[PDB]
Order: sequence, then structure tokens, then C-alpha cells
Amino acid sequence: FRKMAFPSGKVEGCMVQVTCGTTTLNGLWLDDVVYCPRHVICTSEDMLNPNYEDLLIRKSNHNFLVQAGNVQLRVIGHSMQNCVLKLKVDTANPKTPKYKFVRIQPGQTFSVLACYNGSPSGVYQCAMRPNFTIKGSFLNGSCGSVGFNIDYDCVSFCYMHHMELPTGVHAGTDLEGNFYGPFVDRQTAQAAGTDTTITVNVLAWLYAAVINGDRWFLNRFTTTLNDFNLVAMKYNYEPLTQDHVDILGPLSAQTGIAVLDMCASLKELLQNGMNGRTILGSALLEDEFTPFDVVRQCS
Amino acid sequence: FRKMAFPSGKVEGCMVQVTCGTTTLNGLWLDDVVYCPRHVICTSEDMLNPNYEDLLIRKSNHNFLVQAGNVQLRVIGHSMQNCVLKLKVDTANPKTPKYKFVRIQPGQTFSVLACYNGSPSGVYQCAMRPNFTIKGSFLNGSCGSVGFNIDYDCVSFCYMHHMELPTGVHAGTDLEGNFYGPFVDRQTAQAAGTDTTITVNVLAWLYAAVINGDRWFLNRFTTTLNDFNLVAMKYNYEPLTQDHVDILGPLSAQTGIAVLDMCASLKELLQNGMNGRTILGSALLEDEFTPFDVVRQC
Ligand SMILES: *[C@@](O)(CO)[C@H](C[C@@H]1CCNC1=O)NC(=O)[C@H](CC(C)C)NC(=O)c1cc2c(OC)cccc2[nH]1
Ligand SMILES: *[C@@](O)(CO)[C@H](C[C@@H]1CCNC1=O)NC(=O)[C@H](CC(C)C)NC(=O)c1cc2c(OC)cccc2[nH]1
Repeated sequence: FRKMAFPSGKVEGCMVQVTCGTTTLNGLWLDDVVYCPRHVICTSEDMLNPNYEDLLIRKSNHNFLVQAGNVQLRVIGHSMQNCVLKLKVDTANPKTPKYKFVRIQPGQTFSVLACYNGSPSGVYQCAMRPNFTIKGSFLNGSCGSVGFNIDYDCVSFCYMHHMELPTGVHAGTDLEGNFYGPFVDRQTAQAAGTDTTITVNVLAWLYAAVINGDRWFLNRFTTTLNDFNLVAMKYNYEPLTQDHVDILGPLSAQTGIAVLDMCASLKELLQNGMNGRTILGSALLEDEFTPFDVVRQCS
Repeated sequence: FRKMAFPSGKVEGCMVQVTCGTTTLNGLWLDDVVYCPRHVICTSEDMLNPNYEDLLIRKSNHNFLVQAGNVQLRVIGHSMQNCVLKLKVDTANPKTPKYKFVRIQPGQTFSVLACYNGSPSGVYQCAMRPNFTIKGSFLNGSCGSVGFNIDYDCVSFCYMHHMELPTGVHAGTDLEGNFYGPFVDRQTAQAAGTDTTITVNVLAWLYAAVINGDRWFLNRFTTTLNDFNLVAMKYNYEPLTQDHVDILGPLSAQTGIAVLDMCASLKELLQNGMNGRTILGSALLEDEFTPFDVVRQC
């Protein structure tokens, strides 16, 4: 049981390079539109406090160098959707897959294809933290990198990368250009809200450990759902809903461990610690596997 | 600092399924050859104690169903090399990347593209353990999934999946069909040697910690490589080879910390513990980041 990402081939066939002036970053080429972060039009001076509509109107179609591999594509139009720039090109991407743009909720996961200069560099899995950051690996020039999920050769794009907070976590937008969280595409040091742990995900991961023969954390006790949430919120865990309980059903039936039994086990682990032991190799309670993630991988 | 796979699409373009009777696994289609585990020719009952040479004499080119998607590729030749079947087909794969077959060393990492019925399913990073197993995630129908590294648009194929040991780790061959480790493609309970900590990767991790300013563990002493190997074995840590010292070179140069000085720092960590302190936030020493992986992320 490892953190598994979706195969990235369908998304690699879409990453291009977008250059405006001195600024370079990645774009996503679907059909005859190239999507990228709008701050590619900014100078270093602009980025301190940019007026984007104002800065964009002074731009021409020919200010934008879009390169797909070696081939350069000609921009025949440009418009802005929130923090995302849409560049119209005169050529449709033949590798465009069946796609959709979604906005994911906190706690859900996606694969991140990290690109630099329009070249895919690596893929890994991430979750939308409850404070709307993501704990990624992104260096300089990774803006435009997108996150996504795949459902029967339909790619749901849910994230485009824009910034690293001073704490080392990352922030970005959906493909409509709306940031996840209270962040703004300005060159300013920005803090996030207090992060919390994704509870339904930690439980899904405990189930995965049992399905794989780890049971040392289990116990005899049970807890009411409200009493578990009292302890949970004390340790900065998100509360557990009845929906979350049903989402976990399969894993409960698969293992024969009732959700509320699994909540007693997790409750003790938060009160007692792990005593130096490990679960599925981790010394920490892991919260970036969703129940579906676990289900898909174990069956 | 996280586990990060290579992009998988260059390998996706080469996954097909190979079927004999009712045994289906995955195969690897490069030019006009398809590579897959030879036990595809076995019925489940022959797998218990197969005679691959006897079994192969009775199969013919028309016993092999190779499908790219729902599309059949006609098999026009077949040979067996070690534990892999090599099926010559009548179409060169137009998505064939530039590629090589390489046999990796324990400690090295690669990406795995888990496949089922010739359809990619997921991708993740593995390290070859010193006991020649890997801690993968494979289900039924995963055999023939491959592991690979990419350097400068060149895919180096290094692993092909054959089995799950009772302990739940996995084992397989290089792309010439030679098992990593003392395992055999028989349907049988097999046991790997005791695992050990991958020292070269632990040292890579300490370099990573220094690059990011976490360097409390740097000590004032040095060591010889023979002495470090001897003590490390006493803590269940792999000895270092000359090649291990060399692939540590760029990280040694970037930090100014000589390799044998960093060994003495690790030796002190081994004999005195971490004293509740952490390194890169963690209390455990991480051993599945090669020096390449550390640089690749900096
Ligand atoms: C994109 O590459 C931008 O073209 C870049 C990616 C980050 C660079 C280092 N690692 C990355 O993930 N993004 C940025 O530089 C963004 C640009 C904004 C959205 C206009 N800015 C930041 O990530 C940023 C700014 C500041 C800051 O200011 C002052 C202070 C502290 C942190 C910080 N991060
Ligand atoms: C391939 O899918 C098979 O073509 C399959 C993959 C494993 C199934 C579960 N997870 C996997 O990684 N491989 C096998 O089933 C192989 C087939 C051999 C090479 C003929 N066998 C095993 O992995 C196997 C057999 C036995 C066993 O026997 C008895 C006892 C214990 C473990 C075990 N593993």
C-alpha cells in the first residue's frame, strides 16, 4: 500500500511552455485554448501589486510565446478568467483527452504533474488540506503545473499551481482561476489558517493497515460519534460526519471492524501516542488517502 | 520532500495484455517485440511445478493473444529468455520511446506503473531492498507491470513484476528475465533474506537535511570506510561500495561535507540515538531516497 498517483500520459500530452517578456511558466493546452496563470504577464516590478485587467489590456497576442515541444503555436486571442489566462491558439491539440474542470473539496486527493518549461518532470499524489493549501513538491518555474483525477479516460482538472507559502506548503486555483483558500496572486508572504487533520482519511488509512495485516492499534472499546468528535476537535482533527461514516462502510464490511470501533482505536492513538511504533511504515497518522483511494488500491 | 514518480506516459504507450487460454497478464511492447512473464503459458495447475521448456514446446505462435486495447497484434515469433517470454509481433509500436534494459542495484529507486489487462492503473516510486524485494502495491493480474527510470527522454526499463511473497513484499526480474534475488517463478511460498537499511540512501537523506539547514547532527570526527562498514553491519545497515561513495559525490560537493565525515556523523547517530530530536521533521532515518532523488528535488 503506497501513495498511488494516476498515470500522467493523458496530461503530459497537454503541457506547453508560455513566455511573456522575462517570465516563463507552464500552460495546459486543451483543444485550441492554452490555460496558464495570469501573472506570466507581470514583470518582477508588477508582481508586488498588479492591476491585472490594466496590465492585460496593454498586451498583444504577439507578446505571448507558446511552445509545444519545439513547435511554437500562434496566439490568435487572449482573455482572462480570474487568475487564469486563456490564450487562443490557431491549432487544436490532437492529444486533448475527454476532460472536465472541477473544484475539489478539502480532504479530497488528486495527482500532481510537476512540469518545468512545459516538460513533465514528475507525478505524485496530494490532498486538498482543510486550510486549502497542499503539501507539494514544486520548485521555481512550476507554475502552470496542474492537479487532476481520472475516471474512465475522462480527466478532471482540479488544480493549477501558483505559489509556495513561506512555510513550504503550496496554494493555487481551480481551472476556473479561483484560488483555493484566502490567497492572492501577489508577490507577498502569505499565511494560511490553522491546518487540521482530515479525520475520515486517517480512518480510511487505519483500515488499509488492517487489510494489510497491521492490527496493533486496534482495541476493545467503542465510542459514540459525538464523543469521538469531542476528542477529535481537541487534537485539531476535523469532525466526522454521518456521511463520512457511510463512506467508510465498505472498508468496515471488508474488515468486519465497525466505524465507531475504528474511532475508538484512533481516539486512543491520539490520547496515548504511537509509543514509537509505526503503522504501514509511517511514524505519523497519515491523512492523504481517501476511502476511495484505499478501496481502489486494495481491490 | 516526498516520493515522486517519473511521468508515466512514455511507458503507458507500451502496455499490452498477453493471454494464453485464460491466463492474462501484462506485456511490454517495444518495436515489434512484446515482453511478458513466461508463466502466461501456464494453466494454474502447471504453475505449481512448471517445466517451462516442456510447456513451451507445445505452444505455437497462434496460441498467443496479444491485445493493444481491444486490438489484436498477430504473434509471428516467440522465444523464452530466462523468465520472460519474447513475442515477435507484426507491427512496430509507433509509441516506442528511446529505451534501454538495465539491471539495477539494491537501494536504487524506480517508478512502477501498475497495470491490469494492459490498462495503466497507477504509478508510484519503489526502492529495490537489499534483500531484492520491493514494497510495491500489486493486485491479481498485475504480473508484467514494469518499473523504469527516465533520463533525458530515455526510458531505462529495470523491473518486471512476477510475484508477491507471503510477507506481502514483491519480487520480479530485469527485462532479460533474470530474477532479482533468489526467487523462482513457481507457485510456491518463498522467503526473502533479512532486510537491511540502505546506507547510501540514508546518507543522501542527511545531505538533504544539511542542504535545508538541518545540520545539528554534523560532528567533529571522521572515519575510514572499512571501519564504518564494520560498525554499520552491527546495526543492520548495508556496507558501502565505492560506487556508493561516488554517487554521493555531487551532494558531498554541494554541501562541502566529505562523504567519510558524513559517515562518522551517521555512525554517531547509530550508536547514540537521535535523543528525541528530528531530522527534516522526522524521528526515523529515511532510506528510500537515492542521491539522484535528492538532487532531482533540489
Ligand atoms: C511560479 O513559478 C510562478 O511563476 C512560482 C512558483 C514558486 C516558486 C518557488 N516554488 C514555487 O512553488 N510562483 C511564485 O513565485 C508566486 C507568484 C505569485 C502568485 C504572483 N509567489 C510565491 O510563491 C511567493 C511570494 C512570496 C513572498 O512574497 C514577498 C513571500 C514569501 C513567500 C512567497 N511565495
Ligand atoms: C501475477 O499477476 C501473476 O501472473 C501475480 C501477481 C501477484 C498476485 C498478488 N499480488 C501479486 O503481486 N503473480 C502470481 O500469482 C505468482 C505466479 C507465479 C510466478 C507462477 N505467484 C505468486 O506471487 C505466489 C505464489 C505463492 C504461494 O504459492 C503456494 C504461496 C505464497 C505466496 C505466493 N505468491
